[PDB]
Amino acid sequence: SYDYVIKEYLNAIKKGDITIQQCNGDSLFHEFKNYVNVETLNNCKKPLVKVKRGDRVYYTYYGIPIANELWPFLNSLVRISNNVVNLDEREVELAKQVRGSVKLFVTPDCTKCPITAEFLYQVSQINENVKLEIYDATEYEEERDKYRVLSVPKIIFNDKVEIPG
Repeated sequence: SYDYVIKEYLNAIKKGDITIQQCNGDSLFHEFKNYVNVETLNNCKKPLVKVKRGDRVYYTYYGIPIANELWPFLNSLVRISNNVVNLDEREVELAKQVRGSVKLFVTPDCTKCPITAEFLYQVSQINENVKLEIYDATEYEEERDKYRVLSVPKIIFNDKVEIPG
């Protein structure tokens, strides 16, 4: 069960103002409500969760961040709520240069996906000019195919599908 880990990560950050907007993942997020503000959106055909602090949207995860995506997801909540980033100074400077849409496709059965999500969650913290969206490719199959995604993790920048040659 996820109750203990959710408490261990979120009980402290209770003093912050992290806000999660979600839909179709009620049974998971009902527990988060014990620690952070949770808004449940209406009329969703597929699940999603948006992470905000005030009016700022840090990212939207299309699917439900469970299995190996839960740890990075909880970590991002704590980092955002405490306004801390762990990327080194060079990565930070470099990350601040990016602009526009950044879409990361993942699936649960994916070893390198959590590593990439964690890295991008931190980039979304450092750079408000980036619009980060994460997609569970098994759930959002149309999006996966639109961007010609086969293996994951796969990052798409500025909605551009890069095709060799």
